[PDB]
Amino acid sequence: SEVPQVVSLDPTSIPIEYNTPIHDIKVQVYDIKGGCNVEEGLTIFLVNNPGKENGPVKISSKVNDKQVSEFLKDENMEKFNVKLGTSKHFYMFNDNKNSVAVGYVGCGSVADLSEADMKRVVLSLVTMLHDNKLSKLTVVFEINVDKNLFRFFLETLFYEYMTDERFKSTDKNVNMEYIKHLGVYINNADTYKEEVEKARVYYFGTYYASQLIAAPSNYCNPVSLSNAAVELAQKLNLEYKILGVKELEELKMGAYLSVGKGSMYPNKFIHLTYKSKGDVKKKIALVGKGITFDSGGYNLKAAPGSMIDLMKFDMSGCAAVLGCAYCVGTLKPENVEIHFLSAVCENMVSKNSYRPGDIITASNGKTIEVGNTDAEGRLTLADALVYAEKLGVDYIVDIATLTGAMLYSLGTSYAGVFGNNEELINKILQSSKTSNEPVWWLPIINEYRATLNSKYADINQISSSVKASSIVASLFLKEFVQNTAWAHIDIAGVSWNFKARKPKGFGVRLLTEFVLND
Amino acid sequence: SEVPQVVSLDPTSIPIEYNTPIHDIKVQVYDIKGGCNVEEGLTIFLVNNPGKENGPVKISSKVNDKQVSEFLKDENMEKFNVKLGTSKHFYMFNDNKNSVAVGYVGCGSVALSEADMKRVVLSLVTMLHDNKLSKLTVVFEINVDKNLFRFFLETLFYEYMTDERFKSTEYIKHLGVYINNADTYKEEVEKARVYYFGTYYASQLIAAPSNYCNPVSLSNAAVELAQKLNLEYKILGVKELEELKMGAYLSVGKGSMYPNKFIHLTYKSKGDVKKKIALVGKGITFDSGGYNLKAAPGSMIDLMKFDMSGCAAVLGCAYCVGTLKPENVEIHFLSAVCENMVSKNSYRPGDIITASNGKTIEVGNTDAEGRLTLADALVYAEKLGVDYIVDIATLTGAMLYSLGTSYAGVFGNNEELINKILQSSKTSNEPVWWLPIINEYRATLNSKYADINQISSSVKASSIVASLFLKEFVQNTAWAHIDIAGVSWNFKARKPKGFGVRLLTEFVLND
Amino acid sequence: SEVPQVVSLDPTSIPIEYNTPIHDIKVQVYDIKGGCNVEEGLTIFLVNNPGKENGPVKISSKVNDKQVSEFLKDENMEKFNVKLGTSKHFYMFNDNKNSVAVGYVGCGSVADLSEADMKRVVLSLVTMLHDNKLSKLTVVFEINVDKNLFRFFLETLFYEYMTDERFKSEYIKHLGVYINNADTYKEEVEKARVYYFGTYYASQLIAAPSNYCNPVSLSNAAVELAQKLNLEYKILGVKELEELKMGAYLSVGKGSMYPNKFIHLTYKSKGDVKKKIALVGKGITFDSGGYNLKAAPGSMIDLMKFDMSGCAAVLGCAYCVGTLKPENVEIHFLSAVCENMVSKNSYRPGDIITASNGKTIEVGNTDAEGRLTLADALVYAEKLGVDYIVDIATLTGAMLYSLGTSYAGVFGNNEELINKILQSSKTSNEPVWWLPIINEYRATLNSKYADINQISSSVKASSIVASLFLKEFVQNTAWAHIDIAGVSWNFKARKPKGFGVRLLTEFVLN
Ligand SMILES: O=C(NO)[C@H](NC(=O)[C@H]1[C@H]2C[C@@H]3C[C@@H](C[C@H]1C3)C2)c1ccc(-c2cc(F)c(F)c(F)c2)cc1
Ligand SMILES: O=C(NO)[C@H](NC(=O)[C@H]1[C@H]2C[C@@H]3C[C@@H](C[C@H]1C3)C2)c1ccc(-c2cc(F)c(F)c(F)c2)cc1
Ligand SMILES: O=C(NO)[C@H](NC(=O)[C@H]1[C@H]2C[C@@H]3C[C@@H](C[C@H]1C3)C2)c1ccc(-c2cc(F)c(F)c(F)c2)cc1
Ligand SMILES: [Zn+2]
Ligand SMILES: [Zn+2]
Ligand SMILES: [Zn+2]
Repeated sequence: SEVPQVVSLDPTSIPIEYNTPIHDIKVQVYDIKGGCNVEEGLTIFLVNNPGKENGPVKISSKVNDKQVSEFLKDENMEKFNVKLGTSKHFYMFNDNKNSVAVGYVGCGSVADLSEADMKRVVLSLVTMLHDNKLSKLTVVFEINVDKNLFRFFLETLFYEYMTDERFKSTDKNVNMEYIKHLGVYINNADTYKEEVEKARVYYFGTYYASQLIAAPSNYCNPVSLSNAAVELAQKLNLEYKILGVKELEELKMGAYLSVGKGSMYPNKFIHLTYKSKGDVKKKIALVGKGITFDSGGYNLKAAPGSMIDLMKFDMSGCAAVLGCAYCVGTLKPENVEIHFLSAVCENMVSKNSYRPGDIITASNGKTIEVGNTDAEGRLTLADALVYAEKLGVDYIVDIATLTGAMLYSLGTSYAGVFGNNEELINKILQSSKTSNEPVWWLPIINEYRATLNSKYADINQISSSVKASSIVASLFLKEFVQNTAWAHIDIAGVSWNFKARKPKGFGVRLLTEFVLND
Repeated sequence: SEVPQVVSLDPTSIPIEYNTPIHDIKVQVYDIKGGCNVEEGLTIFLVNNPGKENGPVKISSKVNDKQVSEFLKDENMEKFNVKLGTSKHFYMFNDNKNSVAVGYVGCGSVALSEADMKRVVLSLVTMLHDNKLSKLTVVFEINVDKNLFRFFLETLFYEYMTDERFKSTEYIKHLGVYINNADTYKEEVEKARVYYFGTYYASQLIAAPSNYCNPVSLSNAAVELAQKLNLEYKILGVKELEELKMGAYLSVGKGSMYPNKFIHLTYKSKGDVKKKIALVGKGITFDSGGYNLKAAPGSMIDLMKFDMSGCAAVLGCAYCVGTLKPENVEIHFLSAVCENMVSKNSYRPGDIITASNGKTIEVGNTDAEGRLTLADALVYAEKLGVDYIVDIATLTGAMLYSLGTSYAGVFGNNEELINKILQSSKTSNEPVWWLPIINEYRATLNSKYADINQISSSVKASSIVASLFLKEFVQNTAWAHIDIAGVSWNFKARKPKGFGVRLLTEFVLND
Repeated sequence: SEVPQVVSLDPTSIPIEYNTPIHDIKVQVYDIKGGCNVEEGLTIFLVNNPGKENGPVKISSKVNDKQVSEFLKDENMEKFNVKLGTSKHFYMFNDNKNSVAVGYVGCGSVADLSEADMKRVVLSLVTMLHDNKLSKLTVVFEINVDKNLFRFFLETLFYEYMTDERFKSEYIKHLGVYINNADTYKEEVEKARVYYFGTYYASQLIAAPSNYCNPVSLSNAAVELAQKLNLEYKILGVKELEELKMGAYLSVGKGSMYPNKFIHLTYKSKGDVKKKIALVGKGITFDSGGYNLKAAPGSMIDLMKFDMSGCAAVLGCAYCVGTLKPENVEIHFLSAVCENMVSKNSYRPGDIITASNGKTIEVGNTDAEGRLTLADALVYAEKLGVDYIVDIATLTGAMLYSLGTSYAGVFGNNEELINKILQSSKTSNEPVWWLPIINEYRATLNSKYADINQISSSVKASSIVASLFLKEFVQNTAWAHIDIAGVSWNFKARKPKGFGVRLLTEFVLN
């Protein structure tokens, strides 16, 4: 519980925003068939033009205002085209003699927007909300989207609109006003109304994960992060337990404890639980890799391109799981019991650190020969998986920033899923589809398993010959799941949004949809 | 004050020689218009030959010994030339029928800059090595102004002196100089000897390895220097640094076994104080790189005891100024001393740390630690209420590629200050070149999360980016920044130069 | 003059656009007193807010349109801030029920913009231009600007607006500027349009890939340009170069399939010649590094079509000079053009070669080919009997570490000349900084076997060592050297800068 400091200026907790400006936006959804009122703030039309690439803008909604309708006639709109991401602002006086702002965002010629397409549309919208003080935004859907796409639109709008300023001091943004109101006009509005607060919930789970991830390693360390988890748990009425180093010792988690040996922060193992009232038909363990900083240890990340300064991101898995805990504990699904786990620690260089060559002992009794101290994540997951399976659960799913190789196999958009069970793997892919968080199935190639045979220990931690690191790491983890359906989601390549210089909070929505659809 | 040790064999202070053999040299300046008495020791003529390529050696000076006069005849010296750096030894018997020794050092054709003179002195010094002599006599047959004559002496003393503090397993006693208008030059002699020691003192600290020279022992050394000079002094410990909120500077020091010690000396003139100056020195006693470990080929980790050269320069200057006692000024000598190490307690890449002026900083690379310590030292300096702040630092390796090993670079926010630094470079004979603070690059220091980024992810002109970083930590005071990373260590001679002591003292005195 | 080909599909000329849509834009300058008219197209106000960082937009100019005035009233514009480069533009109906777009570009909180600042402002302007179909841009200056900064604005606007599409498989026709004391600025317009093209032309040669822009085709371009400007011209081939004994220059080109070509254009004033000037551009069409191959990571071998950026700057200046026709001057535009390649015929590390002035040189690294070609170009320049020799060259990577991508370095043996280059830098708004030639380093070029070393094996101040090497080939003439290795390529925008054209022209003109 008590956070150790080297000097008194050292942070003793992670600053966390719960009540964001997003939560104070009133959202009303109207059915477009009754005509739009254009009275104030900024009103934006989402417009496409099927078949005609960069075709003209034609506004098809009924607008309950003559002056605004006059302005929006197709003769006046013909000069503008629907090229995806394009936008324009208009200015005019409505019938009540009040100035209003109107505009549109282009959605292209394909009548079916992908997640990536919709993200580009939301990002254009957000540029319109920035550097303009508005009290209200109104969005008019003149494209077709299903309920899942509609929620994704909101989540993405909320997340991208919110600005993280916890660590600004003298350099706040002086003109950062937020709208207080969001209006939405859409066909068959009644069926979309329920997606609003779900979106609001999914947004905060993501944003919450994002806050933890972006929080630097001095602020976010194993004690302060496990402290953050308790506090979250206390707010959602989840059972929680935090296992300290001595409880970890009696459980014999030598693989996990070895990784943390060189840190000034004691290892902390997070265990949150949500249980439905009534009959529990499904028991699930979600495991998140929680390395608050990864220097590589004695295999120091010193090589060019190793990006040691990003390595605060190595607890993204853990963050996704705690954000999932927020969503699950908030939306309170039935017929399920979910354990939220994370073996939280820091991989450091010290006289106390574990060394390359060290043979260590996992809690299932297997000896492991460390080949590289920078493959610390799989060692922590090993003990966490053994703990997970001892809970007697139906599914074990881990999510982790595990291997750099993901950048070379799938890149920055798709996470890879590996697993020992096809039904479980298809359930993740379905959740991938409905969370709109992209995932691709990659194989566990058993032919490589023999390169993990250690001459002295039971098993090698790393291969000395296979370069398919993401696959080898999956093989190693499989060795610690005895007889349970298990899946592994590697998010090393997708966790961090390099272009925006911020986390994505990737996985929160994937994991929650997974829980809900079960 | 107490120096922590890991083993009982770890040193608890820096050995420092205050009274050097150079100090035991009696110096006499004579007018050459009165003739030379070549009787004892070794007598050397500094000869030129204006314009005439590698002209012959011509002895212009009058010599009060008939015998030597015969030897030094124009006929005898014609087979010798005046090539810059060349030398010959002469042996003879004088009018007294006593054995004497004579020779010359060639000074070339051009009637000499700093770099020229050095090669002259290194030739002289070679003659003083591997020959036991009780006195050296030097006859000028070249023309030097007063600043250049002092440079000759400073450089002679510095290169002659040999640092033996770390060895375990015959200096001359008199220096005679023959020069025209000798009376104008005499005043320069003890000024040179002071400048020599402030320089050699800076060299001692720098050359002292990091197990001898740590934040505690260096700051004890500063106190000991203050007490001997009767300077006022205050050493800030971790508790007061915490109270002063020096979060940037304390972050760098987190990983070390030696507590941070902030050095603050003050010289104040009696009478009316007209100019208040803060001199700030980078004082990293060892730079491992931290978690951005200096492990790349060419990063030269074994050199990094030198990373407190700025502090050395400032303390060296304190000796000079405390000795020469100028009027009308108050000088604050500052250095945020710490060690940058790898430890469970070290600061990490990515960390967000808060400076004493309230500014949050995203750390991009733990090896850019110099500018973090300077940030809080600069906030401190400006709070003193001064007119000028000059910092000097082994800040960026890029200096080697811009100016190389000869010229330091100065940056600043004030043209008048920069000119004064440049004018001081001229009279101190420590070359500096003015480099621009290019504001176009400032946008890359914008952090997504913190008030400011420590480093740029896209601009390769490191010296300028660092200068832009420091500028954020001076609000409304004339400031300049001397980057001595390239010029501080002499790779040829394998020793410090003590670069900047003379430069900063000339700046102080001239104001 | 005939371009050799490996296969029949290899290009044999560099495509050039001489007539550009910028040349068809009608530019009018109006005084701000009297009020602004807002009748069509896009009207942009350039606005700052002194002292108030990210402070609100305030429009002070009278606008002779009641609808647009309403839009520009204080209570509506303060919704926006003046943060440098920030923009907003809106479509509305004006008094005549005509659709006009009105907006602004934030010019920050500083009352006198720098060249980098103005560039950020223009980029924000061009974004709106590229994103709207427009017949007219009207720009209203509510910020302070001197004649040279006004011209620099137009120049940059034209350059950044222009899109180079030669290698791919609707611009405005009117530009209106409102500004106080409009009459003092009007003369800058056609000057800007000429400076723009010299820069754009230089841009075209640089961007042209090495299979397109080779020594033979680049010299052909220069002939074509000189013919269009009635400049005298002479292209030296290998036979003449051999007779002139240009051994350093020829050695660099040995490995290429393209023969060396030496460009020599000359402008002469109608009246008496009072000043003779030689401009010497480095012209390596492609630098593979030679046997010291650019294989090290970060050496950016795919960029090395830019290694003729100096020659390009020289030829753009020739366009400007031949067009504006300075008086009392004679100017020689020179470039020793070749290609540094790997082959059985290449020169080798360790080779000792003989420059045209008799100095033997020990090659230490074949990727230091630029100073080799410049040595013979400088000798050739001095044999002309000129008053100033000024060279411009992508010479040393180290410039990225000293000045970066914004400022070029200038080195020289003469302080009058350097202060002229410096002054030219100020009036052209092409930022340059004076760097020293440190003589203490000269000894590292003392070869054991040859007269001189091409490189130092010890000193790391490369841009200074190269300056020292080039100094050896200029005996008694005022000379300056502008290293543009760092500043020549706009990495952010993925295109050339045409850097140096305007700087060399201002030097020639003023
Ligand atoms: O340190 C790691 N996990 O704790 C992990 N290391 C690996 O994937 C490789 C490394 C370390 C090992 C030995 C061998 C195969 C495996 C294990 C090379 C890893 C994970 C992410 C990244 C990574 C690096 C980036 F630059 C980046 F932009 C990113 F998104 C991820 C790099 C290495
Ligand atoms: O450690 C330094 N300051 O505390 C400094 N480092 C840098 O300039 C690099 C480091 C820290 C930065 C981020 C990135 C680029 C820049 C700035 C790596 C630095 C200073 C001197 C030297 C240096 C190295 C030599 F081999 C040498 F001979 C010398 F004289 C100086 C190298 C790096
Ligand atoms: O090849 C060159 N000129 O023909 C030049 N080369 C060098 O400066 C190297 C060559 C020649 C020298 C000795 C040693 C180090 C230095 C100086 C190898 C040079 C010029 C531009 C660049 C360069 C590289 C970049 F990646 C880049 F973005 C840029 F703008 C310039 C790199 C090297
Ligand atoms: Zn790792
Ligand atoms: Zn460092
Ligand atoms: Zn080259």
